[PDB]
Amino acid sequence: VNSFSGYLKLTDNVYIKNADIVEEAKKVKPTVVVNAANVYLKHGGGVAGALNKATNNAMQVESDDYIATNGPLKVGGSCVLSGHNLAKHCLHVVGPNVNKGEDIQLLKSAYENFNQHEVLLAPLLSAGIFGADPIHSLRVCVDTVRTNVYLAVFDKNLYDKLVSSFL
Ligand SMILES: O=C(O)C[C@H](NC(=O)c1ncnc2[nH]ccc12)c1ccncc1
Repeated sequence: VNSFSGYLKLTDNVYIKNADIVEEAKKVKPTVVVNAANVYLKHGGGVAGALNKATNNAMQVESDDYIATNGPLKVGGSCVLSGHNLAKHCLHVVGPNVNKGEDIQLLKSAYENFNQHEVLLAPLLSAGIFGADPIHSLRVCVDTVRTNVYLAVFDKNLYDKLVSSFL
């Protein structure tokens, strides 16, 4: 049993809700919130910009120290950092940016990072400003993630479309 409320169960392990991930995180305080990161951990917009804003920029300060020490992430890769006031941990995951020419096959690799955590609150990877097809992202999620994932879809129109077209 956990504190996630109002989700539709899609499969044994995937749950979906029309919600702002920032508001879900503040309410639930999950063990792991997933950030839709870029390789530089520059949290400017979308999920990342909004999460960072909700930490009063502490996420960005921590991230800049991480990059100064370790260099950029790989597309399809991840790192675990603090969840600040939003979660115990933040799993920063880099999905491919279709607007950067990045290989959509890396979306599966990106979702594989979720399997290192028993339960996660997450956005739809590579959706929104990353330019990928969100219907495809949900399918890859369902076919890749085996741990328990609670997906927060911001746009109600998209949520309704993802549910109604789900096989
Ligand atoms: O979930 C979607 O609808 C895709 C994408 N989502 C996000 O950017 C997104 N998803 C979940 N919590 C969020 N909080 C702030 C942004 C954010 C989108 C948000 C709006 N307008 C267009 C796309």
